[PDB]
Amino acid sequence: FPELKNDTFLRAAWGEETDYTPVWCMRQAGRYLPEFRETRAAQDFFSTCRSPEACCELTLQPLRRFPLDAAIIFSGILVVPQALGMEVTMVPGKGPSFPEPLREEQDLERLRDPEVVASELGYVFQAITLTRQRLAGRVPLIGFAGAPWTLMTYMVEGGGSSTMAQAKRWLYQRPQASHQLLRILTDALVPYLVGQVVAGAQALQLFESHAGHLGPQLFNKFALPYIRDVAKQVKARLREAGLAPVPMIIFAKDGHFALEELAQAGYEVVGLDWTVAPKKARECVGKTVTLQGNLDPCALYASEEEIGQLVKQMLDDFGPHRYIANLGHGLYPDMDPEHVGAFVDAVHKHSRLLRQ
Amino acid sequence: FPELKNDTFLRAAWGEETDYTPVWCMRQAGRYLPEFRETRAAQDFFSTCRSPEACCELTLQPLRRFPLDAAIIFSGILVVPQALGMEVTMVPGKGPSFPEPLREEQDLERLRDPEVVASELGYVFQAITLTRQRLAGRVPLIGFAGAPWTLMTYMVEGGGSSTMAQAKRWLYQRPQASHQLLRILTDALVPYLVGQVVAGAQALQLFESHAGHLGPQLFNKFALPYIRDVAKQVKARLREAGLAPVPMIIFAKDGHFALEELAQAGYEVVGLDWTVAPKKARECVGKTVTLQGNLDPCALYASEEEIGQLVKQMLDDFGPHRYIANLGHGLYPDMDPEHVGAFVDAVHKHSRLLRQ
Ligand SMILES: Cc1c2[nH]c(c1CCC(=O)O)Cc1[nH]c(c(CCC(=O)O)c1C)Cc1[nH]c(c(CCC(=O)O)c1C)Cc1[nH]c(c(C)c1CCC(=O)O)C2
Ligand SMILES: Cc1c2[nH]c(c1CCC(=O)O)Cc1[nH]c(c(CCC(=O)O)c1C)Cc1[nH]c(c(CCC(=O)O)c1C)Cc1[nH]c(c(C)c1CCC(=O)O)C2
Repeated sequence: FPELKNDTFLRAAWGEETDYTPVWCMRQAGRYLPEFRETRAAQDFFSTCRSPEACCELTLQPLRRFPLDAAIIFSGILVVPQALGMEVTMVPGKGPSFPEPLREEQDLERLRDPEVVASELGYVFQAITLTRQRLAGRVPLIGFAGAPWTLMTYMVEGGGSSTMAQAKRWLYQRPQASHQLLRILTDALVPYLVGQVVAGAQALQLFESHAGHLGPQLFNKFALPYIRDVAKQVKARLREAGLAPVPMIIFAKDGHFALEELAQAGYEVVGLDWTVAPKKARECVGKTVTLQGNLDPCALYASEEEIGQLVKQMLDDFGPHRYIANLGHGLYPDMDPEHVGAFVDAVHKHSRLLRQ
Repeated sequence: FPELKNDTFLRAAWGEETDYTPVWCMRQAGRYLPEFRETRAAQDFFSTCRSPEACCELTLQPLRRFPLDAAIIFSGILVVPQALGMEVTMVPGKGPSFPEPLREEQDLERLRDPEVVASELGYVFQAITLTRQRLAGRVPLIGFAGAPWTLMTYMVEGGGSSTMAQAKRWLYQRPQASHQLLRILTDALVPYLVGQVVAGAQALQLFESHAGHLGPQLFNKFALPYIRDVAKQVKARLREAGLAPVPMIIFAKDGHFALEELAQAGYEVVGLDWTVAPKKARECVGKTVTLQGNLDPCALYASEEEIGQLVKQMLDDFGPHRYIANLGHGLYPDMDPEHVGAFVDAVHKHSRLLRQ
């Protein structure tokens, strides 16, 4: 692959000092860009995900507008449940759905052997290799997947939920079947994530988007072991294949209660939502791991000047070391691309001022 | 499409006698027009190129001022490298750039299959069809592209260069990879150029703008074969599609040394820069092909009276037959529209005096 030119994001992820603070935005390829809407209008979402050229194009679009310090491959988190044998539908103005969710233990019988899932996800690897080539070393390419618990929630609930009452009812009433499903997902995620790196991914982020519905006790029992296993096994397989392990990011949204554990879970970077004050986060995680985040995405509705001030304050709190700037969640569809650019520029400007 | 009303330019291109000498100007749609600046201020350059209505408007603007005998579609030469998978940026007051140029053989792997490029350039075809309809037969519409070597230079150098030292270093040190890249470009250019004619282009000009950096030996080895192949294949495909081939113009700027070869390269018209005396050019190319050119663009800084005299002398040198008037390169941004009109009127006036 082409040699990396701007590696600031990788150096930061590993905890090295850098000349400025690298920045990227979750959902940087998203509907807030008119050009994203134009490209997506041709196919449906899961069909777009299966076109390497379409994925590459959507990945590159934000970088043409903004000097972001990383690209993230365009794909879905639900590709993994899909590859395990569940049928997803994408609903107009309402979202993804599994019309036949898992609701009893016997339903696990209809899933694929997790060892074959990577083969079913060849299209993601194709998208990654293409994008890595087309980026031509400008910035690093991040691969991603959903964490085991979060994927379990979509598979059991059949979509999003305000309570995760059905998936939590599995944890309490069906602990064994829950651990079985969580192990299947882990065993599918490991080869998938390793394949992303084989294909050219230079960093990996695991999205535990539904962490917050668990308290500490359930998170430690049912989410954390599998978070840990994913990191440990992905690094093991990469080293055994003669490849370099990549920095791994764990993002547990609404996971304030788990930060101290997450810092010891074998991820280089711990991503933060906007509800955790940066200084408190730093106390929780300690002085090795890198923090990523965490501006309220809604702060981008403020004026460009206001965004600059909020960014300044955020960077003062995090300090210069062991930090990668981002939002505390993904960009929303009604956001102004010029305010995303304001965000990116302010991180670069103030992080330099903070050093010299 | 609407029937052509004024076909003087086409008759001249094919070497027929005409009542007067047709004229057009390279960059006639350009920044020297205040109205061009006004229209371009809304989008960036490559974005303007992707709007058929914007391209049509910019194409028509010069014809509203001057009775030019041809229109040339508003587009870029770098659209082809872009469609092959390279990222271009357009720099304020400095120009186009590929921040990730091709520098080793392995970099060729990140290009598209040349057979898919025409599909990526549908927006140019849309612009051409719209403009052809809107022109309503007033004058012929010229399509264009960059020649293989010239496109290679931008892809390897990453922009303009005073020496082409990097691209020439490919020719000398990487002849095979050079021929590979030049073949990719040829194979992309052929379907693109044919698509321009399908879309309504009535003539085609290939710009070998960087010919002069090569001597005769390298030009014959690396530029000429692909110039020749483009003409031969474009004409073949058009005839096989049941369409009429169009006159093709080869313009090798600073290509004095190659004129005799260019006259046998399968182009109806050989464009000339202002450094070649018209009578010497005619000796080089012989008596079949039509010559196009060649007034020093800077001559338009002279008074309207002086421009008339320089035009008279130029037309005396070329003689009435097998000639299309133009500048020896494109109009510069600080030029006076009234002096472009003086140029056009003087060609029409003196060419008529030269016949009767
Ligand atoms: C509608 C929807 C999709 N996918 C999803 C939804 C529902 C989200 C919700 O709860 O509101 C589910 C999803 N998508 C993503 C996540 C993880 C993020 C998180 O929740 O922490 C989850 C759980 C990130 C993503 N989503 C996407 C990526 C790929 C990277 C990128 O696009 O930048 C990631 C990591 C791409 C995607 N995927 C989808 C869209 C519309 C997009 C474009 C971005 C946007 O406008 O939202 C379909
Ligand atoms: C700045 C720039 C552009 N494009 C380019 C540059 C750098 C040129 C340089 O070396 O100084 C590159 C370019 N543009 C064109 C050529 C081929 C001409 C040649 O060099 O022989 C090349 C190599 C012709 C053209 N350039 C354009 C066309 C379309 C036809 C037309 O505009 O009349 C052609 C054939 C349009 C164009 N394209 C661009 C502008 C500003 C314009 C308007 C014309 C102007 O004021 O220069 C962007």
